[PDB]
Amino acid sequence: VDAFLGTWKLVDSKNFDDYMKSLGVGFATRQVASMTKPTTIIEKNGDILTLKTHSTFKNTEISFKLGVEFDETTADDRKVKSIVTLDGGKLVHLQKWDGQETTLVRELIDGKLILTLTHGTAVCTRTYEKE
Ligand SMILES: CCCCCCCCCCCCCCCC(=O)O
Repeated sequence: VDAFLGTWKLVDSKNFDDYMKSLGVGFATRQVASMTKPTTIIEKNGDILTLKTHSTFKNTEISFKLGVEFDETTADDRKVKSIVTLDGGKLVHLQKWDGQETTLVRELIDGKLILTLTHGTAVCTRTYEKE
């Protein structure tokens, strides 16, 4: 988990609009989230991980323990049952609600942080640079 720690900034985004759309977000919000480049901060204290997402539009913060289910309310205002795990070197975040699911996967690939969001048939890829 240690190489994930620190400050990272958004450098490239692909297919965010289809993802948002598949989840049910409105056009007006979509406009706004597409011009925005967030800051992500990953910290640790013992066995508790903290995840901050900062932007000029919306801000979020969660704290958890790997492999333990927790309640979360997302940036688009969903209320879900979540669990985060380490699988083959990757940081896998599973969210469940109303009988449906979405995955958020983080990978370190040649100096960089790569995030891939999957919902239904839609798949989005986002890359971050270490600040
Ligand atoms: C998440 C950045 C703030 C903008 C929110 C736009 C509304 C869509 C919500 C999608 C939920 C997760 C998106 C995470 C984006 C990211 O971390 O790169």
